Amino acid sequence: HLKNISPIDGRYKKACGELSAFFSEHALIKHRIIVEVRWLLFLNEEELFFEKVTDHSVEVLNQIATNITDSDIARVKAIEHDVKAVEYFVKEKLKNSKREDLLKIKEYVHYLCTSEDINNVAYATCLKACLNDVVIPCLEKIMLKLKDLAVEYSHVPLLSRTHGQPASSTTFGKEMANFYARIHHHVGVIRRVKVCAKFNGAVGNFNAHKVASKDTDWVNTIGLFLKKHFNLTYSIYCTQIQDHDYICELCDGLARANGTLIDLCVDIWLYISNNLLKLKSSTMPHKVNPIDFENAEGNLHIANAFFKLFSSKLPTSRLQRDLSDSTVLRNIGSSLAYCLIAYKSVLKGLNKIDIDRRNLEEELNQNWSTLAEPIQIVMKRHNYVDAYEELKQFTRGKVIDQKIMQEFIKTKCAFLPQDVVDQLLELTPATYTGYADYLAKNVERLS
Amino acid sequence: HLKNISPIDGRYKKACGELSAFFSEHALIKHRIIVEVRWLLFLNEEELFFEKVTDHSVEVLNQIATNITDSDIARVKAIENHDVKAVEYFVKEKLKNSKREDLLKIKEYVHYLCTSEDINNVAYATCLKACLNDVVIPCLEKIMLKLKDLAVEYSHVPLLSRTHGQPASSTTFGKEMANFYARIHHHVGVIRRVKVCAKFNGAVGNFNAHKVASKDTDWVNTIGLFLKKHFNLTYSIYCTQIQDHDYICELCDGLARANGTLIDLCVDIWLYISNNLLKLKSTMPHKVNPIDFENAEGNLHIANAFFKLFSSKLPTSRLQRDLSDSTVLRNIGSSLAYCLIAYKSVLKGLNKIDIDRRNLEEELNQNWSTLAEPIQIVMKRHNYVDAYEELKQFTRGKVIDQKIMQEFIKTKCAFLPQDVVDQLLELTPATYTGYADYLAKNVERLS
Repeated sequence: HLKNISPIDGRYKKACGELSAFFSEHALIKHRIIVEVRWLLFLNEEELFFEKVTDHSVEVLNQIATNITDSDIARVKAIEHDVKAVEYFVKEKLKNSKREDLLKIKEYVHYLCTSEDINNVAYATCLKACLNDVVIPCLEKIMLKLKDLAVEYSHVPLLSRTHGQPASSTTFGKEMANFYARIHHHVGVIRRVKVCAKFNGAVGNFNAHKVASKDTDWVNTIGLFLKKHFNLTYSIYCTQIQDHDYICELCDGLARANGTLIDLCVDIWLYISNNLLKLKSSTMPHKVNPIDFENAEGNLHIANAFFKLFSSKLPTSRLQRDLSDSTVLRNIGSSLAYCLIAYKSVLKGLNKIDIDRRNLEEELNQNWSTLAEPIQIVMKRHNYVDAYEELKQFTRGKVIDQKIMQEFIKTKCAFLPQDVVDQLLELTPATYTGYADYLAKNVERLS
Repeated sequence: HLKNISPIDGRYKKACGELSAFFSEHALIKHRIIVEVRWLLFLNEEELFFEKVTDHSVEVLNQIATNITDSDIARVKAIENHDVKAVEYFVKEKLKNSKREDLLKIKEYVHYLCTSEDINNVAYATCLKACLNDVVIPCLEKIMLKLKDLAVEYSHVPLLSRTHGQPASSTTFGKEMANFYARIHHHVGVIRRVKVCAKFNGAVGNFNAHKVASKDTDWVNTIGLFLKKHFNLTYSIYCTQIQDHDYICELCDGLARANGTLIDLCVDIWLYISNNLLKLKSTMPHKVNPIDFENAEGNLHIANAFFKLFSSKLPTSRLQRDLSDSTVLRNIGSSLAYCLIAYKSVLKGLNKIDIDRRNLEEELNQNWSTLAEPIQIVMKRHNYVDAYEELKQFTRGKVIDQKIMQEFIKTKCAFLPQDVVDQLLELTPATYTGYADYLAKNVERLS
């Protein structure tokens, strides 16, 4: 463990260990056994090449796929050239059953298949289960926290910064709502991607299948196989390999989600740096650093490096295939582990956040110049011309503060109805927040 | 023009020139004028701040947007935040020069409540949407059409597959082109489903100004109406000073995956031509090079450099915004120009393609070893065990040819019913193509 080179299987092992069920040699051997068994179960239920075995013999066949133990995986690696060992393992387990039924049909293990028929279905089921069971729910945990923050702090005023400089006020809940909205959108796009598989023999064309059974409609038959036994979409058109385009789509989608989370990580770092948030060191006893957000920032960038690699190399495979796709594909697990490490750090980070009210309100009260616009807007509503230049002229050579802005209102805007004058004099930076509070508390509803 | 640094505006200007309607300073100024005019038209039809002008005054206002000439653009650049304020002055001046008391009153409402990113993001959205729908996607769809025509025309024409570059079970040229059709069809559909979004929410995304100007207006609904009615755009409610750009990233990711498929196509055709299986209609008079596919390959890689840039930098904008996004966005035009240049070269390339039948047929008849599998599958259908090892033992030390494979059939497979034996002796590499012909000609329906 301590001698492991990859931080995935080294220091971050506990944070990402649940991925081993979907992505690892163990997981891969396991799902290949399942595919070979279900292919044989399917050939039996279709009776393409033999008559159906007894109800008990199917049960014994099915059991090879359902009870997969560490010793079963150990026996496959002992035979290992990758999927041929799996083929050998299934045949052996059918031979050691001593049922004449299964000893006859043993020879139909891997019948018609290329090794990529088995692998692509195994990868597809692993990727689909991983995303739906582990990765997307983790992202959805982040959205939930962002929603709760959006509602809880919907009203809490916060000085905006554009180009780093003070601007019209917002609320902390609103700024968190914007991230909810972005991630809500990315998650929807990702779950609309259909995980696809094929099962078309050596070269994609059912060459072998046509000679073996000339009147079988193999397009409909494989469609059935993939839907019934794996709940997968069938991509009919392929070479020796599945095109991988769906993996590219998913990874593009997760990479956009990750870019939003990088934006979030940096903004929170910035709010914490500005002393507007607090978190619930070797030298300074009260120094508290946003390390969860920093650690996530780095791991999201790494995840995305893998994602950019996938969508750039996966689309190219020379002719009816080159093998370089398969070493790359072996890294989907790593890519999603970096995602998972980062997502867990964002969550740890978000759960430590509290507002610093006194600091939020002090800053707003030191930035009265952000009332420049609503004063100009009101002046223009009552037919004032060159409102900006008037404020500019009045403040020339002055350090704009509350007294200056309110003196501007009293003397330069007195032509306004006095009710309107009084409304402007009631305005403060903290109180000029538009529909920020409305928009933050309704983010889920307004999706 | 010959002094231009970018090949976009230099050597490839004729190939990509129709993009300047959508992407150029001229196009940008033009669309900004349109946004400002329509905002003022919308304010008038809602009567938020003034009572409706005469039917002819609206006509005169709308005409500023409809008749945009080079001299109008010249006038804006002469006036040239500093960018959109010139546009704002341009529209005001045109309303002043109308001498209509109606428009002299309402001209002060030009750009009322707007930030410059309200204007720009709508202008960008309308330009991007129109460009994709009118120029870029139809160019991609032209490539699809040609691939479909190639798939049908050559559906039957046998071609030796290569896996790891080595001979494999036969396919057809039409089938190999159909795989590409299917992939591109898919990419185009994904790209057309991306919704082009815009916002119009003032300084900081929260309608701060709007709320003080008209306290009982629901600005969310109002802007939804504005954007749908005047531009037919989706409204992304949640923003800062900037629109988040997430839809741009989706589009570019979508175009990048299409481009990767085309790179794969470009390389495969280069390889088929290299192998003398296709022909194209300074020293070597009969040397003919696949330059169209080569040129496209390079320009697709460049297009993807920009797209990877967009999807990685556009997601980050510090706090309520940093300005780095705006220089980057100025390059969408360039990115789409490199796309268009490459798509036109792929089209030029595909229209020169013809098969070399004699070469296709001779290669297949030099590769009888690819009949290994159908022989083995027929043996195993009739209960043969270790079919592979039997063929391997028979061919040990021999250079496999037609005589060898057919001698294997005659003497080693004679236990099969004689009808099956003669079916095997009827097989040739060119006639072991599976459902390639049927899959190729039916690609439009099946994919």
